[PDB]
Amino acid sequence: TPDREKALELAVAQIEKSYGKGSVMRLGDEARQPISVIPTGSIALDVALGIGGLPRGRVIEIYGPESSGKTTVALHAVANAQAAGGVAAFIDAEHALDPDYAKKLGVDTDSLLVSQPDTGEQALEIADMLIRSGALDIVVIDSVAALVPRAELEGEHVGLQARLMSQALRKMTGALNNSGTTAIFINQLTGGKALKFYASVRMDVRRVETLKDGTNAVGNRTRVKVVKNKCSPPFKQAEFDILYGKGISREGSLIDMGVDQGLIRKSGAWFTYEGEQLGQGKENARNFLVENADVADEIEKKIKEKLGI
Repeated sequence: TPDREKALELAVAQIEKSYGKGSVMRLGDEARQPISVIPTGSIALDVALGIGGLPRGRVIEIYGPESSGKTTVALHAVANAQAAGGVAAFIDAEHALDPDYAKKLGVDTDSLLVSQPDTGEQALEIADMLIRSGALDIVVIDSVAALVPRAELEGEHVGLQARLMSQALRKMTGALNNSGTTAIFINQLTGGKALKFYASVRMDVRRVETLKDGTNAVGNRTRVKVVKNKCSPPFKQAEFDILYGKGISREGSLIDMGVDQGLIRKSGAWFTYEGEQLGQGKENARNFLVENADVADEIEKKIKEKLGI
């Protein structure tokens, strides 16, 4: 205990010095809070990430099944970066983006830079040129699986796409650090053998259950596990709602995280906050908070205050 803690503090410090902050952590540690982060669209996921959003100047990976919600998470990251006066790019080898959807989340599609590259090499090269500029706050790559190598597209051995990512990330990681630009790589469940080690954050995104709006499907309850996190204790998880053509119910995560923290009391079906009532049932409480932005923002302030940030 007494002479033990000294040697361990020493061991942690030289590790932290030799390989960087976050190279070792106790899981119960408080997160080291940066100046700015890119919020994810859900306070719950912002909390699970420790630092209140995605880190800047880092490689992020977001993976999961088709239509699992990972792209949605990415688009919110894009919206928030923009909302803070940032510029966004979207490298697209998938050709699946829906801008109407993007718009409804908050994305400023008109000023969103987009590139539909001919090859994997070109995709990553273009992304690099954008990053070296210094003008970018965020760049999304959709997707890892779709980054097909020139040689393969030209019909010419196997394992080359992996070699491609490894090379690309080596160069790119130093650029992102200098820039303060975050790179989100979307990935399916595939060339990310390199991405797994370069990424400062990895998120596993999945559908838990289909949200009911009477008889029709209004959305999906989404679950994200932060399986890797160099910026705060890893393995934390969060749930939030993604609603059809609307996105992540910000207000849903406020309530959920509200009752979690005891800032929102729950006497029966009635959600209460600070003496007043928000609504009977989740949807009324949710609806109340979109109609009343002021209180929703007040609840959001209180959660951030009561936690790291």
